Amino acid sequence: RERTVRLQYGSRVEAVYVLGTYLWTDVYSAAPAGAQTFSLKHSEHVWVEVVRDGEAEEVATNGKQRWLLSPSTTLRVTMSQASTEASSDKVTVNYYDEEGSIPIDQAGLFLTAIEISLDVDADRDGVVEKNNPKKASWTWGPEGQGAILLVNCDRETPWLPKEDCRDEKVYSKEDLKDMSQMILRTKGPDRLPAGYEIVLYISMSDSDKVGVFYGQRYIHILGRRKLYHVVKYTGGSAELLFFVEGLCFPDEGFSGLVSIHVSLLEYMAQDIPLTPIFTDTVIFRIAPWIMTPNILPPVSVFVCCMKDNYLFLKEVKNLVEKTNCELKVCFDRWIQDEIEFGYIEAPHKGFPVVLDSPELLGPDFGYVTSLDSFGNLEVSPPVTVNGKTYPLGRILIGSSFPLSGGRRMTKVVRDFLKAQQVQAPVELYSDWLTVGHVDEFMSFVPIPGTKKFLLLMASTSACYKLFREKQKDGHGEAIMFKGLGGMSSKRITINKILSNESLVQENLYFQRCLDWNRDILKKELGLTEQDIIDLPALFKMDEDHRARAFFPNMVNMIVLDKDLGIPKPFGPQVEEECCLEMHVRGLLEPLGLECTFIDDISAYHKFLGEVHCGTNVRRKPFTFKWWHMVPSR
Amino acid sequence: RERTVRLQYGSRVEAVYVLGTYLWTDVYSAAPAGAQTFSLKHSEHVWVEVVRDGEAEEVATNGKQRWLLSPSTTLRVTMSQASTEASSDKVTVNYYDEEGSIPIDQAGLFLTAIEISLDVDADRDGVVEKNNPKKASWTWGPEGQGAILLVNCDRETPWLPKEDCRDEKVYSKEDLKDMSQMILRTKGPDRLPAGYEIVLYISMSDSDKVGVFYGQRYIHILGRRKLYHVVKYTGGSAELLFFVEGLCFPDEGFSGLVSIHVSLLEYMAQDIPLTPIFTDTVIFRIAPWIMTPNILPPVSVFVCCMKDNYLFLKEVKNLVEKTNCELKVCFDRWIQDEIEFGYIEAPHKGFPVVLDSPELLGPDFGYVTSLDSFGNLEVSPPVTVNGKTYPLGRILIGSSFPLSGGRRMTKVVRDFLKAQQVQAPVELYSDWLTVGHVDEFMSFVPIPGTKKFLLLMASTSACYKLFREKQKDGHGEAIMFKGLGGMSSKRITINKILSNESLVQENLYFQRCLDWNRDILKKELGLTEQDIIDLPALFKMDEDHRARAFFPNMVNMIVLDKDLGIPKPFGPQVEEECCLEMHVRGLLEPLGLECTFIDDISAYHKFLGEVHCGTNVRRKPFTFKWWHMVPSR
Ligand SMILES: CNC(=O)[C@H]1CCCN1Cc1ccc2nc(-c3cccc(Oc4ccc(Cl)cc4)c3)n([C@@H](CC(=O)Nc3cc(NS(C)(=O)=O)ccc3C)c3ccccc3Br)c2c1
Ligand SMILES: CNC(=O)[C@H]1CCCN1Cc1ccc2nc(-c3cccc(Oc4ccc(Cl)cc4)c3)n([C@@H](CC(=O)Nc3cc(NS(C)(=O)=O)ccc3C)c3ccccc3Br)c2c1
Ligand SMILES: [Ca+2]
Ligand SMILES: [Ca+2]
Ligand SMILES: [Ca+2]
Ligand SMILES: [Ca+2]
Ligand SMILES: [Ca+2]
Ligand SMILES: [Ca+2]
Ligand SMILES: [Ca+2]
Ligand SMILES: [Ca+2]
Repeated sequence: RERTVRLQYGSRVEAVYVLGTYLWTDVYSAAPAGAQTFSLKHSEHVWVEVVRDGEAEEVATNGKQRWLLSPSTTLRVTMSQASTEASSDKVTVNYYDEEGSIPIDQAGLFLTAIEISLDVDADRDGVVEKNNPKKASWTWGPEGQGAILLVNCDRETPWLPKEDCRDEKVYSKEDLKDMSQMILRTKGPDRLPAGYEIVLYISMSDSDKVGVFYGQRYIHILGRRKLYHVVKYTGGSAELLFFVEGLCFPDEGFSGLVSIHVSLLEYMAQDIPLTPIFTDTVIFRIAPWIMTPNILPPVSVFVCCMKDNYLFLKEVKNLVEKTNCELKVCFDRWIQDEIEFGYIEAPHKGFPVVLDSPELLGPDFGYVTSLDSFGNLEVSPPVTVNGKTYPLGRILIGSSFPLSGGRRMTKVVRDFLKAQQVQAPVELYSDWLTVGHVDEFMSFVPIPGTKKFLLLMASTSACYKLFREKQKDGHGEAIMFKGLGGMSSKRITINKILSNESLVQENLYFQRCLDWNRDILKKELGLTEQDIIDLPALFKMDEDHRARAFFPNMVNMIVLDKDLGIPKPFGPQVEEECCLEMHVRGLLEPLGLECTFIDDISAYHKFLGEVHCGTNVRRKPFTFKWWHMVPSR
Repeated sequence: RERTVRLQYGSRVEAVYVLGTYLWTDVYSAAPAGAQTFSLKHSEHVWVEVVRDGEAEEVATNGKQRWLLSPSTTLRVTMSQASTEASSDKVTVNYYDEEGSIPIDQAGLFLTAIEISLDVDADRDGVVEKNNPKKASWTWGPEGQGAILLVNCDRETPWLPKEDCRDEKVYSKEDLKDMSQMILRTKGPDRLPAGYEIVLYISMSDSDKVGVFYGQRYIHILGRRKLYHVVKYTGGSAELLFFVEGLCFPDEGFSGLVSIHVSLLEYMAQDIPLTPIFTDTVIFRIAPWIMTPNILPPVSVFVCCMKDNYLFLKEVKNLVEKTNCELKVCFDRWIQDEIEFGYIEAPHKGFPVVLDSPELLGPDFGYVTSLDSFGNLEVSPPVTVNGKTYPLGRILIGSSFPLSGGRRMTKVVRDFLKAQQVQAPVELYSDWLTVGHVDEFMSFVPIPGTKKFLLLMASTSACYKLFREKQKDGHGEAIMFKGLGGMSSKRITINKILSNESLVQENLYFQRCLDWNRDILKKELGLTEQDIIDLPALFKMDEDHRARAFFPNMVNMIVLDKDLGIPKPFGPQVEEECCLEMHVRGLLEPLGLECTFIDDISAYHKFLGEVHCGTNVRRKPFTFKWWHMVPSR
């Protein structure tokens, strides 16, 4: 950075010189009228060149060479080390008239060199390097650089009703581990020369996105209602350590990028602005919320149910015991239908984070008309789609209107997840279902011993085929819902189901809804028919023309690596086994998937299309780092 | 695009097949219970493959081969030509039980193939090609593709008080030349089969950004308050021609990209949504506003002044006569200080466009608390800055606060121009000046016979040097403002100017303001001191501590290739010439620039820091096409 510093007619000019800049210096303007030539002297730590018409010549400390005064003959002044208390950094210019060789006048430039650098961890290795050249930009990918900030959305103090970033306070030293370090490194004399100060500042727009903290306590200096802070200079070689927290995830109208600036200001006069003679900038990107697909290793299984749902608890406990997961119980289905589990990550730092569509908030566990909802989401395993790799998978958003226009719509979740960028979301149509959730009709499971995964789809046509076979085999009087005494009076048999013509038509329409979704999934996830297994399902149309489950949706399962917790369907009994259970085992068991049917409904004596329990699984994060992605521009 | 179309248990399914898709067809679900094998027949224009476990075999029209019924044995159905009135496109599946070789049941798929394509000029050559593969995206650069839309901001009808895009009407055929063509191309039978319709739609967000128009008149079908339109199918090979207009320039919160969609819908039942069985999308980018630098050829010079400013008119007329420009006169300085001239361009189409900070609006001439203003702008010639090329130059925005934070600020012009992208704007500090305009302290001029350009900067230090020389030479009693009788009583001489110590200090501060700007210009435009010429200027500090011109700012000139219209400074007369005029000629004339001093102030008898005339120049556009740029992401 070349900076203009002119000498002043017959006078001395004092200036601070910031390392990594250099000066071009007018000597012509300060020359007395009549002067024809100049000479110069300079101290040892100042490099001076005479520059005529772009041609530079280095000049000695203590010569007596003279040059013609000309508008286009200037000086270039460079320093590489900071001034100390013992420094006499100066350039002095003598001016001569035609006749004599004694100087008629002198003009001086007295310099104090300082180093000033606002440093962040732009190379993403967890330590704050010195003046990364790329610290003022943010680039994606393995060769990308740019510092990363977490949203401080967990809670260090159960005293507080809110998450940590909701205030302008830091109570615990532990909190600083969620924050990113930013260091203002300076080198120079004991004091700044008279008339200078150093300020740190942010934009008003960024003031609800960041907080900056500096006895030995925690002072809030920038953020909500604080855009400008005067810094106290320490002389010699000094480091001022700041902690930065993110307050806000990327969203519609917020890219995730925030900036912090330092400037060295020069006082001119009262009533006149200070002159910003040097500025340095750092950029942070706020880490996105990332959802965890079913192929990632399970750590904890969270379950909600009523206290006397004993079979459910027993069978879930049992399922989880076949794994190394822990079970957490809360005493209908909010843990699944209100809430999604994901995580955030920065270099050597990260924690699980819950998104709520209006608890678990503590240390290292954070919290956060629409046609979509945070409780109506699924996420694929990593996929490659027509050459493009999606290493964190893609999110599926269940929507009442997954099209691009034709009506007024608010899609708050689509907007939020699109802003996260890294799981490039895809909308699906879920509002043909009474309950309205994508997890009632699709799931993903690993193929054990691979590598690969399957999409599981609910299928009415698979159910009809199965029931028609059983009827043909002589089992038409097989009874459904055995052991649900509240259903017994309906005496629902295969024959009764298959005779109901209206039900056939309803389920043909629902199969159209499933297949429309299937086609989007195959295109947007890069799947073939070889990647899909259809599980038998059956619905009844409600008065709003939506699909109510006729029996429990088996696709809405708990996936714990090779172990599957599948809702018990209470299907027609053939040879004293559920034909639906036997059918599903026949589909999944050959792949090495282990099926456990979990009875969530017996405690209620009947099934009316709703289940009254929920589950969610906290999983280990991807090993792939989000910042190594290159998202679409 | 693979699409799911299942056969229906023992029944016939009728479907529309859209060219560029293909079907995968379940035959297993439609099989009667007990059936073990199937065969198939198909018509000549349908390709059918049997696919087992991902392995496809092409099947004859009229064989008798049988395959085991299996969930994982399906059909793949492909067509490449549209159906006509004579077409019998069908696949029929026969099912057999173990024993007999007579079919026990049949299921049929009856197909109508159509072509449907929403086409735009994505290859940017001005003709609408057939189904450009890239039409649903927009990419920058010489190898970029994506259709371009102009803001229809000119006026075809002087009857109308507003510009054309301000309504949902098109009055003149001439208007359609400002619009982009979009063609819905179809091929198929006389009618769509029963239960289908074609719709065009946009988002609510895009409804104030676009209008779409289809007797032989102009019907508004999409745009403000119109998000959805049912299209009337014409059979055979048909083209439906639409005209699209842009309503809005890119801005804060609008990228410039808009989408239009077509879908083929299938009717299912009353009270149930239609199924979108096919969708096609096109993208437009709205062309940015581009400002014209002083190196571009002048076409028209617009001047405002009072009717009796005869010398001004005479001297401007004279200046323009040395060129081939036309002169347009309007009877203080709104043509310069309220208004900026630029242009918009699409393939084989474009016109000049004026931006107003609250007339010329007619055919092929369009119209459009803040710390910035559209009347406070300059633009560089094309520059290369640290390797990055800026082929349309960069805009300089004069600001009262050109820093990135520390206070609440609205910067409407910065936001708007940033959104245009292609002239990557740079903020300068202009509010140290009473009038507050960047054109009072900087200009750009071509070096004739090149190639190259110079930055011209106002300089107080150049003025002081000149006056001190003249005083030394014995001309201290030289009088300023000769011929301005309203100034005569002040008897302002060089000696009087140079004796005023307060004035020296004021102008030293103003030189600091100039140099701060100089340093930004050099860094952001890639300039050295070799590219800059300093013109003498002098200010007096007003009561708000701002700089009022002491004599006319010569830098604020009319640039007509090699001819410069420079404000007459009314400087001290030495040997009966203005020493300021002689000095400026000495700087510029050696470069082949021709200087004409234009007296704008004599008619007022005095100078108090304001000039009461304005000029603006409409120039030819860059030959470089904006869409060949690659802007920073
Ligand atoms: C006024 N408020 C405050 O200073 C702080 C304190 C509480 C919170 N405030 C934030 C606050 C609020 C409003 C501000 N406006 C400016 C400003 C104005 C014009 C230009 C300008 O940039 C340039 C100036 C020169 C050149 Cl060549 C190019 C650019 C900045 N600043 C300045 C600071 C400042 O000059 N203060 C000030 C002090 C005295 N008085 S004095 C000289 O005696 O100190 C009298 C007048 C003023 C305006 C600023 C901001 C961010 C980063 C660097 C700066 Br240099 C504001 C700061
Ligand atoms: C209702 N308003 C209107 O149609 C038009 C007319 C004036 C302006 N309106 C715009 C308007 C307003 C609201 C709309 N809501 C939808 C909609 C709803 C649910 C899903 C859905 O997408 C899918 C449906 C199925 C699958 Cl698998 C996957 C996705 C779309 N659409 C549909 C059209 C539609 O289905 N209309 C309709 C007609 C009857 N009645 S009927 C069947 O007798 O025609 C009864 C109910 C409805 C909802 C739409 C929009 C854009 C592009 C394609 C479509 Br397919 C609306 C259109
Ligand atoms: Ca580091
Ligand atoms: Ca906090
Ligand atoms: Ca915390
Ligand atoms: Ca923490
Ligand atoms: Ca074309
Ligand atoms: Ca119009
Ligand atoms: Ca028009
Ligand atoms: Ca026009």
